Amino acid sequence: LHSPGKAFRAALTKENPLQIVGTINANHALLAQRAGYQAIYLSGGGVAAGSLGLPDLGISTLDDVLTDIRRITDVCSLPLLVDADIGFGSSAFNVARTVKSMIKAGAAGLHIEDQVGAKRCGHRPNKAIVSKEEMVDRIRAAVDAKTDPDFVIMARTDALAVEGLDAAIERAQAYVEAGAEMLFPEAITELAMYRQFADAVQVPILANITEFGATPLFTTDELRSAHVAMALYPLSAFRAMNRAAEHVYNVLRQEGTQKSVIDTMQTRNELYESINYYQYEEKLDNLFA
Amino acid sequence: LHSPGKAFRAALTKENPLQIVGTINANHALLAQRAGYQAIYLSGGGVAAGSLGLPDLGISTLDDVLTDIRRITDVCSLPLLVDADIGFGSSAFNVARTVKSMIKAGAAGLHIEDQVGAKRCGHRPNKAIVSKEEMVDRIRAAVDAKTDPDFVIMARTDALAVEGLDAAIERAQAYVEAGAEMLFPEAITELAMYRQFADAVQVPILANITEFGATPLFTTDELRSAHVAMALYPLSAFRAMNRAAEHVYNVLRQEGTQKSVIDTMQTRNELYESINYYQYEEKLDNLFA
Amino acid sequence: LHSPGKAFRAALTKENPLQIVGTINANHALLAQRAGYQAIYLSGGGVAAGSLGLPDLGISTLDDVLTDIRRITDVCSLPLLVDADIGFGSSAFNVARTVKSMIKAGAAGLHIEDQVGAKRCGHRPNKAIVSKEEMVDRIRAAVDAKTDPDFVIMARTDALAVEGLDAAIERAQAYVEAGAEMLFPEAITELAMYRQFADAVQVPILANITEFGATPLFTTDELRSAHVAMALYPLSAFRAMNRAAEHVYNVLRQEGTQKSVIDTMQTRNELYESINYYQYEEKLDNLFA
Amino acid sequence: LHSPGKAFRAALTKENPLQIVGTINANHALLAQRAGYQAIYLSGGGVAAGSLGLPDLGISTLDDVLTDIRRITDVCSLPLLVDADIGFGSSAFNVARTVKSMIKAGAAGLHIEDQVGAKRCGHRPNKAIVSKEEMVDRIRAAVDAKTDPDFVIMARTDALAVEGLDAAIERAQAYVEAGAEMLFPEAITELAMYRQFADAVQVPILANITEFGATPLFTTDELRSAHVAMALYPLSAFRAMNRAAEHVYNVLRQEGTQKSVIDTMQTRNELYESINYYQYEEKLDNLFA
Ligand SMILES: [Mg+2]
Ligand SMILES: [Mg+2]
Ligand SMILES: [Mg+2]
Ligand SMILES: [Mg+2]
Repeated sequence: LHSPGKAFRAALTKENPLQIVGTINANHALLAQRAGYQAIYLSGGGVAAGSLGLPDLGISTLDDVLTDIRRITDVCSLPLLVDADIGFGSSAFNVARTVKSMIKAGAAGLHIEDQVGAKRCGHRPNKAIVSKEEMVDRIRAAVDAKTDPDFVIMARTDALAVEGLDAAIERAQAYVEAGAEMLFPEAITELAMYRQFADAVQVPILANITEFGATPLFTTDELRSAHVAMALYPLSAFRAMNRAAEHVYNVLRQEGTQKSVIDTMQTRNELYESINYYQYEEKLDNLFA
Repeated sequence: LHSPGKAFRAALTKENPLQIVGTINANHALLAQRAGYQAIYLSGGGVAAGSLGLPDLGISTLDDVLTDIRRITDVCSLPLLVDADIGFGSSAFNVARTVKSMIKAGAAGLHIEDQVGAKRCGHRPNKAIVSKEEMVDRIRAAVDAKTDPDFVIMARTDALAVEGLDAAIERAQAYVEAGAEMLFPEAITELAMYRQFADAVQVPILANITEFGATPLFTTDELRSAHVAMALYPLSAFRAMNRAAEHVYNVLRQEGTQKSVIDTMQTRNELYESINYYQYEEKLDNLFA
Repeated sequence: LHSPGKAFRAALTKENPLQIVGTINANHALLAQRAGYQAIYLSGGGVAAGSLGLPDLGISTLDDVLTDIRRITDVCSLPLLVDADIGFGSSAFNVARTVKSMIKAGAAGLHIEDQVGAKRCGHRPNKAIVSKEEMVDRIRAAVDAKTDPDFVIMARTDALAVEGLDAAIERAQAYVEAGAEMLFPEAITELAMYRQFADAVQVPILANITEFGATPLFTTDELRSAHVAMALYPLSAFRAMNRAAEHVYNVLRQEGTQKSVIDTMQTRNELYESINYYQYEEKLDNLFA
Repeated sequence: LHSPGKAFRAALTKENPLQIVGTINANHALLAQRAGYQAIYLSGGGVAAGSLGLPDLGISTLDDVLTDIRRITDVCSLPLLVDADIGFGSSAFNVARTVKSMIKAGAAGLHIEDQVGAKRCGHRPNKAIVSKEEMVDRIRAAVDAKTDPDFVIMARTDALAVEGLDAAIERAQAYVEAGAEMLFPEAITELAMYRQFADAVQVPILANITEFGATPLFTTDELRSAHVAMALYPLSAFRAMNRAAEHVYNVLRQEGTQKSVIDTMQTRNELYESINYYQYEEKLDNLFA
């Protein structure tokens, strides 16, 4: 039997600074695979904004995410790392079901963060985080729920923005000691900080190189020098895809024809090639006739 | 109670040549609405190639389509026309369940075509179509299943490529006579053909202006002169979005950073604006405090 | 367009003490309809223990419940009251999505309660309830989210066991004042208490006559004398069904045949009659031939 | 990694006449497990009549079945054999997706039959079957799609009723030679017939001991003597559960109280025990405190 988790860990071994790109849907997972990537990502913010057209305010449910996990892993063999936010539910039972369901859906790993989420019905969108102790319990529940020993439980901390660097590092160490297998320090502002986390936990470090945020657009070489194990680009393709779609919609609405934007489109031939369209009639010939 | 079907019919009245753009996901449905469109489309080929990463060979299930219908209509109020292929089943019972399920999922209408399908396990893809009599039953079952009288049952015919113009028109009349409320003559090659269909059925006619196909890129004005009621652009934005995504994946892989393609990305402000991000905290302020 | 919520409200009018029976699945919803009932219920504890085989500890997700709502209402026309627990999320945004999703799924109404929930990962099950103020917001968000004005928002309070009668009544009035359309005072022990709630809120009151609990098995006549508007039997059939199933499994295991328990089984004719089997070929004859 | 298929094959080795009982939902799977069964079953007729309240006329979709597969296998470790009817779709691609999806959903095996299904929109419910050649292709597609070598592909033939015994046996041999791993001869009328199939295919034979059909209620001893490998009781518990539920609904409607039927109900304590209610707080104590 195949273990996507094993595949993720193997990818980390063969690619210093393992590049992991977010894939908004199954089609883009195939594009990323054809582009040469060894691992892909399912952004929680992407499931919300892309699949549901909703803001990343914790409105998405576990099932909205599972559906996307199944769609991508049903057709793409690359190991998929999944954004599990805070475990979809406050109970250890909720965290456990999330872990087991994502593994069953085909995911190679997931990251769970220390954010609080909504504490009250009228609680405004926020970046507040739970105590170190609460997150350790969250992590313990997630690790204990692993049905595939090679599935990866990555812990993410958003403590930098609300507690500063030293506190974030201290939390990170407690998270790893609790069982976290990899560390994801969110919104790091300086390259040297990644190195500090690396020397502090002794486990693979992921750097979220998303755009328009607090983190600079560090190159793979810069991240390698800082001992970063993974380079994540969570919504990069999604952002470009949206601009391109918007432009088509506008031109079509403005001019009553798409003539002016044909040159910006993936061709029919390219689409077929991307979805291994020909591997289908080939299988038919191999099985019959 | 709101009826998307009623809204779709209304849209036809306030827009000669009603533009209908395919929306691959909920996010794009919101982009189309922000672009001023009054009706959107869920491409069957888009669900397959985009949501599932599979070719358009009838591998998609009713449920794959239902999921996209709900995701889109749960957040976008524009009426959604859905590609229902042949009804997802060979029995009148399947056609009925498909119709009722799509209505409940939130669709404003759907089109069912006269293609035969697979039939045999090792059957090769084709353009073969069922008998006029067979399609008539297919339509009768679909119309009978409507739980919302305003939901639209559109009949699509692929008879041109396999039976010729005169044959396709004969079928059309029979289809409409059977209850088809709108007509979708596929792969028309000449503008004058549309006019012929229009004069023959007396029901709104849809023109599928998809690229890289057999149909010229007719403008809305040209279509209006041919008495076309709807201009459909099924995968236009999808094609541009894939090309843009692919570009990001390649540049990122080749240069170790996305710096070079930032200018091709939708900004954070644009993303937030497009998903009505601000309306969320505004609702919290209106409800509480 | 049909409104289940409107139908539910109508049912209350044609049945003093409106009997509402829990239906574990679609098949049982049809049995209840054939038994003459005018309203049915989807127990949250039933979804957990029956559909998921899990205890009622908040492990079930909104989607587990939505699936059962669709299955039941796609085939049974009776108005379905749904147990929505605390809204499946702590934010007003979750409450809103739950409401809108359940309406679209086909429900006629739902009840949300004032229980706190887990809050912490290692938190133990309890009967703790949020503040009166907190529940009020929960209700305001739910009512504001209604897409069908006739959909029912019922408020349930578990304040008796933890705060006493006088406290529970105070909350009730505040809840109704906040928009709660009907009231569900949980685990009432005395018939006279129901009358007190009824006289205090001026909205329909529901009595949860579930077995093996703190509430006596009050008859419909007794409840009518206490001004109870609805008599709920949440898992009654489920409990009998499990005992009967267990019997078959044991006898079959012990005797190597089911011969001995055939007389405890619904016959083939009864099954067909209950799922309107015959209506199917009758539709084929009416539509075709 | 665990393989339910391996578990099914192992169960066959340790239990001559392996008893396999149908479990309508997750809860009943746990009851069957506590009753001592080593393997369980997901009836397609049960998914239709029980989960959807629909007749077994091919209206159910693959996803309706997958949902039930996930629900049962998420909580019960017993290997689950699944009714896959004819593969949900006429294409080899449809059969393949069905196989891969069911394996991913957690199933241990499935049986696919040689029925035709609906060949026309107005095709009445029928028992017609495809040619031997067509079924062989169906089987080849299913076996080739196996992602877990231990997953079981069982072929079922309904040829007895429309072609007689000799033809059914001939088909069976062709089905096994095509790759079928186990054989399911539907509606066998005589014990000696099972022995004939057994000697003819050299692979495990399953006897569908459902009630109210053409097959006598053969005991495990009788089946053992006929060399039957598995004894299936597809809807036995379901039938009893329905009668029990119906009775509760009737008494409640007739008498306005469930007092008279309390003795027919599984108690609250028994319900908790069945769903290992206590294993939950035990896990909390083991993980925390
Ligand atoms: Mg997030
Ligand atoms: Mg199509
Ligand atoms: Mg509850
Ligand atoms: Mg069947």
